[PDB]
Amino acid sequence: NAMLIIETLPLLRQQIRRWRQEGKRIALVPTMGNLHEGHMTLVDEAKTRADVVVVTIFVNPLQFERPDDLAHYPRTLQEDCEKLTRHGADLVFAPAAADIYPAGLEKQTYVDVPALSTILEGASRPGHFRGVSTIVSKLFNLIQPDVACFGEKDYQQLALIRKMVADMGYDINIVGVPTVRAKDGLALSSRNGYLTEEERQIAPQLSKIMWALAEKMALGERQIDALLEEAAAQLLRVGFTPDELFIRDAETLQPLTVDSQQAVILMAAWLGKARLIDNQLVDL
Amino acid sequence: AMLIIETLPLLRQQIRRWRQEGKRIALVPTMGNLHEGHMTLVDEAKTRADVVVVTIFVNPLQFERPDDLAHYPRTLQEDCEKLTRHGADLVFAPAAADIYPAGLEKQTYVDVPALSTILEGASRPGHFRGVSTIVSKLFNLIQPDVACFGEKDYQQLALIRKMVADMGYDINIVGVPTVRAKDGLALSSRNGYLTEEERQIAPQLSKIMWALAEKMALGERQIDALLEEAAAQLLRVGFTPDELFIRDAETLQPLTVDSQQAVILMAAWLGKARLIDNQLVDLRH
Ligand SMILES: Nc1ncnc2c1ncn2[C@@H]1O[C@H](COP(=O)(O)O)[C@@H](O)[C@H]1O
Ligand SMILES: Nc1ncnc2c1ncn2[C@@H]1O[C@H](COP(=O)(O)O)[C@@H](O)[C@H]1O
Ligand SMILES: [Cl-]
Repeated sequence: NAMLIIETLPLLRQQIRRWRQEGKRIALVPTMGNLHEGHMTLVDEAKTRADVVVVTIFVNPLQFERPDDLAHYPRTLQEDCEKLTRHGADLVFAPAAADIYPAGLEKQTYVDVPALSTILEGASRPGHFRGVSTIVSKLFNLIQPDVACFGEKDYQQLALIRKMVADMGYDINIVGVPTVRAKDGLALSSRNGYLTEEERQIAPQLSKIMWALAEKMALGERQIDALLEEAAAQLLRVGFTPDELFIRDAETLQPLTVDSQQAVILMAAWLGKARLIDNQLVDL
Repeated sequence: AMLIIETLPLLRQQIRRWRQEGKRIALVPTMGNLHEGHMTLVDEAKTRADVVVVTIFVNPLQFERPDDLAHYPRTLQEDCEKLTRHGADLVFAPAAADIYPAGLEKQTYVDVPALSTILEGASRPGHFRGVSTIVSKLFNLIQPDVACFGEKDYQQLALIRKMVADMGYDINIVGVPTVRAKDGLALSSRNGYLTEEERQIAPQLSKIMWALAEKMALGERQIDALLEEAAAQLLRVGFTPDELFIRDAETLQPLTVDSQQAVILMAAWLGKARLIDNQLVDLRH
């Protein structure tokens, strides 16, 4: 059937109740719009795991550290929906912030996931991950999905939502979707557009440096701090200004431990206007 | 026959079956040691859905006093036998280690900042965060159509309504009037904390609250003087009053010219028990 596009909470609730009463398995893909092929893979994955796929498009002011970053987030609903219909989404939910947070941001009920919200990317962005856990919890309550897809691309977010779901008793399968890459190896990102032509040809070096490290760990290498000193310099060498790098436990994002079962390598490096980032999971 | 479930996976199996059967579900959250007040919630819930789930869980996250948690009464077998006669369909009685497997330090929480820090939340810092967290988790686990709560915990009820409105829960929140002993004392699991002697003094809280309400019915509106007198009377009979309030019944803010109903919110220690009570007062004349 034709994809539905719903902007209001009452119309949403009507449709969600209908699907729930019919016993349809619901998948949810949360987004903030401005969609590219990475996001389409999320929708393709969701479609294989449920009867109906709900895609949200909502630029979430509770997760913006600077209120002005909202004013400059691209709004491209028509083009987002062209892509989503072609990938078989059943419903696009695109609400106004006034309808989602009618009582304002400061006194809005929130969900906080301790420790995971305030380390790493959370350290520099007070309140960011509270905004993420809050909206996602709200979307879970509104749409009542059996399955929800998130990109491995924003790995801390994925880990954050997995913990919230485990702690808060949500019966929802959280699916982490592998990053979509150019034939280069470069991970697809909205922000790849602000690189120059010459910079776009250096960009692949982030993934390649990252994967050299993964293969050492597969062979047994464990001296973590030195692996990372290496990579900050391999990268300096070839034209990046590295942000700090990490190798952490895949579940908690804490430093690795004799008991860690899976690691994540977390890369972040500057090239002109864009901060590029990549990551890779290593089995232990 | 009433079911009893302890484990989260078994609970989810049963909630799925009921939904497959097209059942509407009501939820009544409790911390056990059930009394006639709890039974009235259950009876109300049974009028509102096909099946009623009653939860029994002494929630450590809502106890800001370690002495209170340690001594809170646990009477699970007695609780289940009363619920069987009031036709509860399922009692969910989980272990803390299952609800909070890694303990509380790193447990994801839900906070309702509109209501969690004022009034009873000021007197009990940390408490309401525990309430919203466990209630949110129960809502996610059970996905009820209806949930019933006691007017006894008046601010708790408004806090849960606010959480539901803000977080997109498709759950009808129903309030149930307070049930009292024959002598007027509001029933409560913490009444067991009273000595035999103190139990005979305890009804004075309601008496004093109702004396205040009668003065308001006669037109008195000097709120701080009314509350000072009630505190003096509580002291006189052997209570130690906590902070007392009189607020707009709908918003819980201070009364204004627009207010049509007030709520008197009482709290007072008697021996080891911190008793609370409340009363709505119709301001219209
Ligand atoms: N290249 C990619 N591959 C897979 N998922 C992605 C990719 N880029 C973004 N996502 C996911 O899309 C969602 C919204 O991300 P963003 O585009 O950064 O707002 C998140 O779940 C991301 O992790
Ligand atoms: N005396 C009472 N009358 C009506 N409801 C009550 C009474 N005492 C407790 N409740 C309600 O029973 C539920 C569980 O209370 P508690 O077990 O004290 O956590 C809450 O919704 C309370 O507000
Ligand atoms: Cl309590």
